[PDB]
Amino acid sequence: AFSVNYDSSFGGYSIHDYLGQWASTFGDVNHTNGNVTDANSGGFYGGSLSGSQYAISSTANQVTAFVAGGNLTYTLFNEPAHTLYGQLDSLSFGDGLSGGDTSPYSIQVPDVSFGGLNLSSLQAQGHDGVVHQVVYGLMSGDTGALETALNGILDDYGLSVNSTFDQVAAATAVGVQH
Repeated sequence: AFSVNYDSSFGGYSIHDYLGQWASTFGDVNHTNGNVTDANSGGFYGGSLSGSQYAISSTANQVTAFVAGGNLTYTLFNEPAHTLYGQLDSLSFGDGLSGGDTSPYSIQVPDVSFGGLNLSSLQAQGHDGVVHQVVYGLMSGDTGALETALNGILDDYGLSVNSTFDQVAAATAVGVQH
């Protein structure tokens, strides 16, 4: 049940191509946004360290954000030690998070997102566990780990992170490659 959760308007990017564009704005410290009021940084939702959701906004400009969500667990007292693992299904890139009070973080300007990954890492999947990878990648403005995770569903149909927002969604819809 995977798909690209892009705002139905950008449906013509190669996944890796738009994600790079997201990181473009992410890296730029002076990048503001007139649509961004609150601009919440993140730091989980249903947990102090482990839980459901894990959002991150650009440490540079603290607008260009990323909402992660799955079934997380922070291994402080655990085996890998001070690491991340657990499940992952959906990402969500966009400018400026809001909420983070009584509601979960959500992008004020909701852009491309991800859903249906269904990737869960085992206990000892410390920094090598793709969920840990993708999150800290995202946090740093890297999509080079997410692209490889994305390839997990795409490769089943024969696509990749370089597949278009139309083709990915269509292939995960049913597959329209023939």
